[PDB]
Amino acid sequence: VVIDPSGNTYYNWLFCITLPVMYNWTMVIARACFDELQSDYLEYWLILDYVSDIVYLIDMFVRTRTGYLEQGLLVKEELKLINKYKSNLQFKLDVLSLIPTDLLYFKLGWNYPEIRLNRLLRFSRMFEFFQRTETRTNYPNIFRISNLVMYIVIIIHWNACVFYSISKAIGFGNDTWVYPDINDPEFGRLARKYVYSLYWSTLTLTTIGETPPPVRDSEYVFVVVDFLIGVLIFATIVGNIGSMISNMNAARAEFQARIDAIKQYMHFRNVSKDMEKRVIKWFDYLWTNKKTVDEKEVLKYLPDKLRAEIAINVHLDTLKKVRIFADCEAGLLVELVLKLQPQVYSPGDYICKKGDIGREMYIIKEGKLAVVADDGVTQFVVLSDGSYFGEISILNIKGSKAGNRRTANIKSIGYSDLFCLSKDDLMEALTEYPDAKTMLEEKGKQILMK
Amino acid sequence: VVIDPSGNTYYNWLFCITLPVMYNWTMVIARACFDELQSDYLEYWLILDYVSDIVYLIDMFVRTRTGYLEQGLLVKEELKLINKYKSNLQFKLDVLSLIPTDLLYFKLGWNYPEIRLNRLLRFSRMFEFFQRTETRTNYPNIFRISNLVMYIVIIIHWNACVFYSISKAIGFGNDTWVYPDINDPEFGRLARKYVYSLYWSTLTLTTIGETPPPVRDSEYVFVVVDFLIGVLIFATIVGNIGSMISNMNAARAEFQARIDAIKQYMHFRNVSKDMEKRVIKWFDYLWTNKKTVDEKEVLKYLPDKLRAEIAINVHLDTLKKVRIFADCEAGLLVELVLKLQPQVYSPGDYICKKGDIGREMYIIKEGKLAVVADDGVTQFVVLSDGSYFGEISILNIKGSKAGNRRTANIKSIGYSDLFCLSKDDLMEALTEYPDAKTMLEEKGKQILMK
Amino acid sequence: VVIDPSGNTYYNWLFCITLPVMYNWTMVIARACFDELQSDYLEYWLILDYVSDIVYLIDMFVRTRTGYLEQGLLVKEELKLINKYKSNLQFKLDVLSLIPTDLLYFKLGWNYPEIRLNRLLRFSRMFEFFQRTETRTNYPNIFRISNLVMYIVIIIHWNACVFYSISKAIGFGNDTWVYPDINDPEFGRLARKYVYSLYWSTLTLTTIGETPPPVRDSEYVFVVVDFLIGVLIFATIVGNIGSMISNMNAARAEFQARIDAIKQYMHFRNVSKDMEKRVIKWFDYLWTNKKTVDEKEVLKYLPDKLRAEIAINVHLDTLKKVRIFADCEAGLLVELVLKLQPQVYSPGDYICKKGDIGREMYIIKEGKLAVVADDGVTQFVVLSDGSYFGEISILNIKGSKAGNRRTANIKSIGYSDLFCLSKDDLMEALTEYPDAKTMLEEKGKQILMK
Amino acid sequence: VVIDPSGNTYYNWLFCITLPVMYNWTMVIARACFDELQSDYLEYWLILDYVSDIVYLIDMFVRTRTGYLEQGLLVKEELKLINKYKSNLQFKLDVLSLIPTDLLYFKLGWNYPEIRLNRLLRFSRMFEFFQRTETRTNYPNIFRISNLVMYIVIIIHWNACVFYSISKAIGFGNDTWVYPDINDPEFGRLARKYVYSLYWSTLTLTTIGETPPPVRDSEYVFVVVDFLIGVLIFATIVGNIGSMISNMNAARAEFQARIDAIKQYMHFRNVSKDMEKRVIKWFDYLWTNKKTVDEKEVLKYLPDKLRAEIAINVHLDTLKKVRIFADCEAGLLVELVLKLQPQVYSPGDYICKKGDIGREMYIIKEGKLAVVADDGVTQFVVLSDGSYFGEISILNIKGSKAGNRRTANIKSIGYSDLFCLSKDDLMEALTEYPDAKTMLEEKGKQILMK
Ligand SMILES: Nc1nc2c(ncn2[C@@H]2O[C@@H]3COP(=O)(O)O[C@H]3[C@H]2O)c(=O)[nH]1
Ligand SMILES: Nc1nc2c(ncn2[C@@H]2O[C@@H]3COP(=O)(O)O[C@H]3[C@H]2O)c(=O)[nH]1
Ligand SMILES: Nc1nc2c(ncn2[C@@H]2O[C@@H]3COP(=O)(O)O[C@H]3[C@H]2O)c(=O)[nH]1
Ligand SMILES: Nc1nc2c(ncn2[C@@H]2O[C@@H]3COP(=O)(O)O[C@H]3[C@H]2O)c(=O)[nH]1
Ligand SMILES: [Ca+2]
Ligand SMILES: [Ca+2]
Repeated sequence: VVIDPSGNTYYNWLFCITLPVMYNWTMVIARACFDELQSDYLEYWLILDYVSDIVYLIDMFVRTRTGYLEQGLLVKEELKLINKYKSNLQFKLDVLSLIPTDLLYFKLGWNYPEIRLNRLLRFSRMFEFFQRTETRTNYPNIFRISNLVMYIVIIIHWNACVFYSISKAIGFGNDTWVYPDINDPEFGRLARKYVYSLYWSTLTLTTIGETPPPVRDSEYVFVVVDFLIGVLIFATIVGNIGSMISNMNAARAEFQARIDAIKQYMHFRNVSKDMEKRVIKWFDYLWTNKKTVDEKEVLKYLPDKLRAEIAINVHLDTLKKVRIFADCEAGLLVELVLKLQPQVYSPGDYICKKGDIGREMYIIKEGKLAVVADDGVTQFVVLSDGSYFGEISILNIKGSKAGNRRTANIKSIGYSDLFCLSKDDLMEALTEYPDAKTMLEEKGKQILMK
Repeated sequence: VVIDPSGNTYYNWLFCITLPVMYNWTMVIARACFDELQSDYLEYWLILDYVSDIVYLIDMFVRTRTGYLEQGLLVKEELKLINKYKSNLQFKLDVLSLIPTDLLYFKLGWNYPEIRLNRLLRFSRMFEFFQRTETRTNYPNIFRISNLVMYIVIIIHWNACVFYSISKAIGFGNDTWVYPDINDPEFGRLARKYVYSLYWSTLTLTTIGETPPPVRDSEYVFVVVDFLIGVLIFATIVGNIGSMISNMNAARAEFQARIDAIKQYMHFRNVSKDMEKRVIKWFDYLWTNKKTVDEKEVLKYLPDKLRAEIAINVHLDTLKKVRIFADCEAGLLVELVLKLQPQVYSPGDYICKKGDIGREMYIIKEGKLAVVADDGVTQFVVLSDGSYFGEISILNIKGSKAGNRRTANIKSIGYSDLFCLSKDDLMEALTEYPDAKTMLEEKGKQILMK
Repeated sequence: VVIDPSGNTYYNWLFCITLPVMYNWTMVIARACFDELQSDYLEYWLILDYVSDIVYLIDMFVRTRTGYLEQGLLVKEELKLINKYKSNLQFKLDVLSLIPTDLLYFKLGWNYPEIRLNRLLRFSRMFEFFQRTETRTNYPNIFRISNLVMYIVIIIHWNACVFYSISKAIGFGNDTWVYPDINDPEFGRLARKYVYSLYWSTLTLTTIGETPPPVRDSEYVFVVVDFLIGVLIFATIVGNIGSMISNMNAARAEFQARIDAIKQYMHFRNVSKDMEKRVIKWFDYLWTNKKTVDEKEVLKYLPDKLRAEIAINVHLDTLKKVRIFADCEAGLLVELVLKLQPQVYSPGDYICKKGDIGREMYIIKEGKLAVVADDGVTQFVVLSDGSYFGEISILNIKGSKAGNRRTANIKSIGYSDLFCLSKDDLMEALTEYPDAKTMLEEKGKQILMK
Repeated sequence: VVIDPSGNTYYNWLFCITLPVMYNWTMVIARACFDELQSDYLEYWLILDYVSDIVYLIDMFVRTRTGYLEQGLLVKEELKLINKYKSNLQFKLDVLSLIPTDLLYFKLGWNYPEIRLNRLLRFSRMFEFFQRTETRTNYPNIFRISNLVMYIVIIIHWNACVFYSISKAIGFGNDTWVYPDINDPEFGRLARKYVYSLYWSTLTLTTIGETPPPVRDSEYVFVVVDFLIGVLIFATIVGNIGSMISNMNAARAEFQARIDAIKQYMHFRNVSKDMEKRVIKWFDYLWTNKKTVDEKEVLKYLPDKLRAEIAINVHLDTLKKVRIFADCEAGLLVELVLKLQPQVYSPGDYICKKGDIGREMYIIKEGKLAVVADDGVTQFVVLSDGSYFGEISILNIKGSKAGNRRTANIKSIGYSDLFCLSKDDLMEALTEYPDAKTMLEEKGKQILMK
């Protein structure tokens, strides 16, 4: 065997089947409308159509060999897959899109390729590929815009073909509206035919209108309907363009809107230009160093038993340098990684101060912190990455003259990325295995006596 | 009896009255402006107008026979309904729209059907039908787009009629702007008249402008006002189109935006392509198997005493296979169905692990789980649908060497849809009837000894 | 005083000063550009300009006599108000807009009314009136759309005047682009002048372009700049139109989106058409009876000491029929009115059932409820409006064989609007005055014995 | 060293390098396409190009001398900065944009300035400056709109240059579509050349289309592609304009939407016009006095150890007049400034009333309050700014006949801005230093006895 739709093989086949479906959606109508296209390159159209039909057949086979999830397990029983396929509307659409209507080439002649129009009924495969690509691609907005542009181009191409067909029905050159006479040297070339039809279609759907006005009632009606199709469908698609660009700007726009609200508040309250500059510097840091997004709000949509792995694969850089995690229990790190709230501190920010509520443990992910003196400048100890502080005031200790108080003040030399671990959480998670707690308050007593 | 507006009969009548109202809103102005329309098909217009008026009268009768809610009860007293009708502005509008202005046909002649313009004053019924359909239809966006297209078409039709009337007032063919001379063979046909007027209207309201420029001051003024009506009203309607397409994409766009934020985080943090593929697979599963929507956020707008029924009608498939619910008390299932949080687990995800906080009971809705050994591969027990686990570590038990600990580790073979029932909730809800609890810890002791 | 800007007198004056400001913003540029406008109606323009200037002077006086809030109190000291006025930029703008530039009529002649262009510098007053109207009017969206249309019209009018002025500078009729020769009988009329200039302006700003193309470099540059002004500013304004219509649809669109999510869930889960019809009926009820909006989310932006008055003025209809409130303490009703959560129940919905957690007291605002038998049909007692139930299981009672249990089952005959009062809240709020509690458990014992 | 990108020097250099990048992005294509531009002002183009290249070199030097943050510290080691630069793609782009392609002037002649097209590869610097300006400027929306207008102008300019180049390739005047013959006196001027090309570009990108239709297939194709570029890219940019105006209106629109929901509720519930006027007055006050924004929601994105400084720099005006803060401990004010919830009370609003739950302490930021008698009018004490009340009922006091009760009723004479400090918070924060608490209940006893 089976293909496992989640796999890469299924996605690759989705591409390989979208190619014929897109080809069919573009060219069947073109060949049906522009007769010279069908006739001049008939030897190539036959090859391409037969290859497309072969790929359609192989796609039907793949649909027979693609497993589905019952009880969460991939069904691998062949006949079960055949039944699941045939019971779905997709099998009906596939049989309809693979009906050998090409036999009508013997009746209607080689000049009627619209018999292959049923081949469009595999559009679903194409759309599936798109909805898969949009999910799996690393450039979701580039692909989304390319998809919208493809839809625009297909719509304009189809409307060009429709215009040319209507000109044919009315008669080429019978009036100033229809496509001019084919017998003209310049206006008889297939290139000119298609490109002028596309020009007309673009002017009509984009509602520019710089085309000869209608002459007949059918022409007036078609032009009204087509200008309305233009207005509505092009507003739809080119406003989807707008929404895609909006969601492209979503993060940056939200960040900038927050900054603007802050600046409005500061200018209204006449906040000192010192503090205004400090705030602007904080936000410039958040942007430049790519910290505007908070991983919590993003990863909250992941499963906890997958977001856990995510956090581990991101923070194993530091949670191996820490003494508590991955050293004593070697598994405890998972119990708290999904609750280590990542904070960022500016240069000179006092994370801790003597005589404060010690309700948070900190793990230094990045940055240089200092166990300073209360004078403000004298740096007693420099804590680099992997260090952990703020854990002594969490625990119950014998001989602690300072209970629930910070034993020292910790300031940040530079921008520090820390993991604030709350006291309640450390309490709750160390209950399972105190084999790490013993050396934890080993460190605790050792630092509390000195 | 009375009609009970909530019923299907009332909605069917809403359709049957919207038909004449729509007919009146489309055709009265057309016949008033295009005199040949009124004259040539007068025998049909008379029949249709009289049928419309009869339906208007029957709609007034229905309004007299439609109950309203006082004290939440449907008023069935006839005279009370007559008073409620006559006291509402709707009765005034109905009498105004049913005034026999057709008598003016004897004074103004058969060439003045705008006397029936008062018939438009039942627009409310039409709109009511729409606002009912949008609520009750299964295709809300299809109907909404059809409604907007109907508004566009009606506006363009009315503007075409207005253009033709203005041409008539100025005189057909008196200058290049107005509709050409009626005496022309081609430009005198009612078909050509209406269709060219519609063409002009479309070019003006869509602001394409490929029409002969005005000549007189009245023409310049009307064209300015009409181009502005075009800009404003068509932006309104065709931006409502945009918002409707947006809300069509709302679920998919939110899902894809979450996926994009996740992928941005993973690529920025250089998350391993293993875990990136796992996350993409999780999201592909959520989409393909239609799990992107969380029933909680959707059904939270339902009444609890209706959302309860909803959850029952959805989850009675599994809550009959469970041993606790619908078996001992047979009513307890409602006390917890509105708090069974549905979770989804990937293949191989450890739902439970030995030595963890047993604070959640799980009911396997769909999927195969395994009571494995801690080695990781040896599957002791396979739990299929209807099974419940994680309930032993919830309860107070005699002789439990493992208190508040998982007696075994449960992993998911495939994608498991479970119902996580919190410990606090099971505690709170079993307090009412311990007739099920006794066999609950029957199972508990039986599994805790073996 | 003083005038007290919050008062109605200040708003009326805002209108009376917006009239000259709007007049000045519309007509000064018109008279400056269309010389015939200035000249032909000079006797009227002089009167209107002098009246506008008098009103400007009276507006300056009002600004001297309008109090401001210092320490939250309206300043009534005259000289303090004069200082507050003169210290503001508004005084500078007012003196600039009232500078007697009309004296230049003696130097530049009566054909130069753009000397009155400084009169536009009172635009602020106009805008203030708008921002006041939008706040105080009952039709905020009608006024907002009218304001946007006024901006559109003013922009188009100004661009028409600019086009005519540029034609004058280049010379009327010197090329096909500029306004045609004034000496023409038809193209020399002030009506034709202004209306064709407005036509050109509309075609340019709405970017239709059906105007003679530029000839000179200045014309090309102006047309480029004006088409870009068109694109940008008209997108701005006519997209503000879109956002205004969106916020017009905001409530209805949110309601309908909730209904659509519900219907999607129900159709996906194959919810029985019984329950689907019940849900659709619930939502039809919510809409038809105007219950889609929840007063909590709306009134949460009001002050509690004003939202309290709001809730009182709305619910004094029923909280006078209740026995506890406005009867014993006569002031207790305010302590709980801001926490009476309004619920709606469908016909047949069991609000209470025997043997359930009695943690909510209910006050029947509207609707008929029944104290039924557990059989389901036998109605023991019918509770109409003003009745209160679910209070016995809240209180501590002697001789209650049923503790924390519902003494009877309450069902809703029809759609009941109730006030669910939580047990914790009744406990917390009755602590202040048990003078009502005594008769409360009077009723309690009386019903618990029978 | 180093430059410290957060500093003002780096931003100034960002401007000084954006000037050549913008110059290059505007003029290289212009000179490449309009040959007369390159030739006539070659002496000036050479100077400007060499100055631009010198500034590019100095920008490369700056990039070598700009520190980056490792461990949150600004790297000042020269060679480390050289490595960080050369290891980034920016160094590749800078070397590519500074390659001396001007040497090709000796081969291709002075008429080929597109060899300087590589100079566009420093676009990043320009964009960086923009993203810095948008952050640091006080007019974020003005700058954003200016940036979008710059993008529009650059796109139109580039498309004008492209049109002129295509006309050159096809041949000037070979058909009606291309730019006319250069040999024409009027259509040969560089001014006319560029300005008509810009006119064509504006008509095409804004999709007005009032230009001669294409003649050749290449012209038709280019016009189709360019009209589509117009539609898509101009919708993008001029809808970004819409979103920028939306976020300009965001605060005012949210405020007005809240007011509209309130007014809809009040008119639907038939709220008395007294209370409707009171609510409208409250909202008029909120707007006029600039209180629609709540500093909590804005400043919650700031760091707590920066939002603290913000609140201090804003509220030190009053927290120096208070007796508790900045007087006894002199540091306690920071422990509670981030939890002082700012409330606003209308004139006559009873903040406190005798016999109520004293769970909030109030600090009068602005406004006159009264310790009144319960009669309602007799004002015992007038509390101005700096005063604090509601603190007696917070504390545990000996001899308090009124426990957890308000000792008096406090009403607001005028609009009072207060700081509501919750009881729990005062309890929690005074635990650290009771040196202020002693005089706190000094005041407490002193007022409780009298
Ligand atoms: N007092 C003290 N604290 C230190 C030293 N080195 C690291 N620390 C950390 O500084 C922290 C300050 O807050 P805590 O008292 O909670 O915990 C303290 C220790 O974790 C040291 O040498 N002396
Ligand atoms: N230990 C054990 N647990 C089982 C077995 N079969 C099912 N389970 C479930 O596995 C669950 C693991 O978590 P709990 O200990 O809370 O509850 C356990 C039982 O509900 C079994 O055979 N042995
Ligand atoms: N048992 C009983 N309850 C009644 C009667 N009339 C009204 N009620 C209300 O029905 C309510 C059901 O819930 P509670 O027991 O909390 O409170 C009960 C009473 O408030 C009655 O006649 N008998
Ligand atoms: N009773 C009384 N209260 C006063 C007086 N002056 C100020 N107050 C304040 O009024 C407040 C009312 O609420 P509290 O009793 O909590 O605290 C009271 C005091 O803080 C006074 O003279 N008498
Ligand atoms: Ca257009
Ligand atoms: Ca046009």
